[PDB]
Amino acid sequence: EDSEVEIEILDEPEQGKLSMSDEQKLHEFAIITATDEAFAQSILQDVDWDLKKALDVFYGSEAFAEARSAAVMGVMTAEDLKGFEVSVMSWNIDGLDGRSLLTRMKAVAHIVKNVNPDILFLQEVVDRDLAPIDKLQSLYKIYYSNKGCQYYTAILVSKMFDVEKHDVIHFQNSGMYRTLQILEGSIGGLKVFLLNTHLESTREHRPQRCAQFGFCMDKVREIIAQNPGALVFFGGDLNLRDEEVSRVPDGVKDAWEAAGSDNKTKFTWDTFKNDNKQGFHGAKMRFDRLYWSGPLDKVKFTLEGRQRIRSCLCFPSDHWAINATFFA
Amino acid sequence: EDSEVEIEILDEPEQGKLSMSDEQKLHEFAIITATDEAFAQSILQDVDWDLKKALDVFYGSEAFAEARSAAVMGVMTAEDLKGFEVSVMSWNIDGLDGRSLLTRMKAVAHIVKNVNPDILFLQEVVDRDLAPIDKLQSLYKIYYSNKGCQYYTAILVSKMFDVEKHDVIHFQNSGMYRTLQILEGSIGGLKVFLLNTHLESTREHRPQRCAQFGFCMDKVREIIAQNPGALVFFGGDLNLRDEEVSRVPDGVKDAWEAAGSDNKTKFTWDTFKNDNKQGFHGAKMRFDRLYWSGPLDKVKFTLEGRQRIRSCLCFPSDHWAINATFFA
Repeated sequence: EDSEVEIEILDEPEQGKLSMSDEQKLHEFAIITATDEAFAQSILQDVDWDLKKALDVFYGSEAFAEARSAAVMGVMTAEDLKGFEVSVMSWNIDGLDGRSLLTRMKAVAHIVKNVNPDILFLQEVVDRDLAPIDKLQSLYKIYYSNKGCQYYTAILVSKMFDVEKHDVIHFQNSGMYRTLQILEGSIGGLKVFLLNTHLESTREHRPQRCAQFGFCMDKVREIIAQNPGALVFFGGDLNLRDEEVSRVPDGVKDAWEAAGSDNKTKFTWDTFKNDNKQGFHGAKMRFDRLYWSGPLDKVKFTLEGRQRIRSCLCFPSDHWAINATFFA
Repeated sequence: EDSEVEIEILDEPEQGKLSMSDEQKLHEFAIITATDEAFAQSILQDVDWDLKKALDVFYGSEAFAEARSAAVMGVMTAEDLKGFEVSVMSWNIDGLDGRSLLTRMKAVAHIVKNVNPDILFLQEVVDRDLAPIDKLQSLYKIYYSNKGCQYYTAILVSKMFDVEKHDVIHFQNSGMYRTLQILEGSIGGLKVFLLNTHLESTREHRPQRCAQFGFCMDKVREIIAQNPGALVFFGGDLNLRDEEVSRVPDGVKDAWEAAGSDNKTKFTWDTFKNDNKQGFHGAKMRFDRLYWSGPLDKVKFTLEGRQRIRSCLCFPSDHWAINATFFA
């Protein structure tokens, strides 16, 4: 009635066709799609030889975009990125500890200068005795998440890093002024996003922390979806226990894990080894972490700030710093 | 051995807990997530009360981003877009038909001026007798896909439309010079993408056409993923039979379908009604189509160019023009 009516081809066989074997199906798929039987094999051995499905998969499924491109057609760029490295360092410097704060901050600046990372995340930065950190502005552009607060986070980037924008999202479920600090910029023609945070502290605050984390991973997903080819770095002091870590988006990896999960570099807050804080029993955690996405696939991972300061016999922080170098 | 060691809370109950009923599970989920039992209900009645799963879903699943945002936090913009309308017209003007080409083109320009669309897609534009179409530059910015070819497509936009870029992708599987024409720009503060194409003609070329279509839908998916809040319009003469249409991405809708699937406006190439071409038997198809994505959810859909020209007794084209108005 209101169905479409097909054009007549006068010299065409006057009857269409209408079950099938397997090779029959491979040939059929090959003819319909104008692809080969070898490629037909692939799809046909994944949906239990459901041909009618396999067509819909080839044309409509998101997995086969590549194939479709190849069928129709026959930013960086591997060879530019080979020979490129970028280092990211993250450190909770425990500014809330007033004991030897100045000496410790000087130690921090010294260590940063020695390690010389391109990108640095700091947590627990306080206004008091901040001078030696501010002195780093000769090497870095410094961005504070929330100056005027008891404590806050910071992102320091090499001067080659062009900064497009600086955003701070205040977690409303946080009773500790915690934020997500986002720096958007670039290194040469490579777009880079930096996400620094200090998730809610202590085991009890698991519900707040786990909510913040998945929320941060949502933001990461958006950035990746909207900026293909971009380098995305997210992390800091996440205060995570291993069973708290929820599903991370595809293409996102933990730096310490991708470096080979070395036990020697696992724990970033170790009461057995760092005596800045003392309990009756030792405690140790991988609180500080770094995730990334982008066109760099290899990573080297070390800990820093592990040497006792000599003038005051303590460590720069109760945290070890994490240092990851990404390359291709 | 190399497991994390948890901090001791001295005044904490010295034994964790360890099966469950349903209300027990709702309460448990509520306490762990710091959410309510009413919300717990939702997730818990979707994974057959699989609590351990439901946690992973709440924190890690992409569906619950909203919830997570609400848990952590507590561009256009509805009220700006109410009162906003945009019209898109698509017409295969059959420039390859030399019969009364000039008179027909004048009719085309006249009809375009009468309908006055903000955006116009043209297919089968030829160099010969192009003058009255070029005259439209007083009202429109005109972009030709492939001038210097036997025939090509065009996109005409209102002068309020700011054009950021113009791309033409040549289909390599095409023996008919077919392309995907992409115009990226904006109307005020609203980003707009326009995708115009003339997919491979005739039923036989189904494999080429169906490949081109899914490929075009891949490009649409990318644009949507990378530009949230943007208006995306894709279509033209797609030469589609109904059973050829593969899965369209979420958020993409057929304009004629969203307008209510009116039989009165269904067929755009009707040999029973348009005698510019004559066969022994009539034929009719919905060859010409328009899909869209974006913050406009309502659409009105009409056909144009349905009146016989009086000086030469033919229609401007063997195609009817499609005209869709999008609003909120």
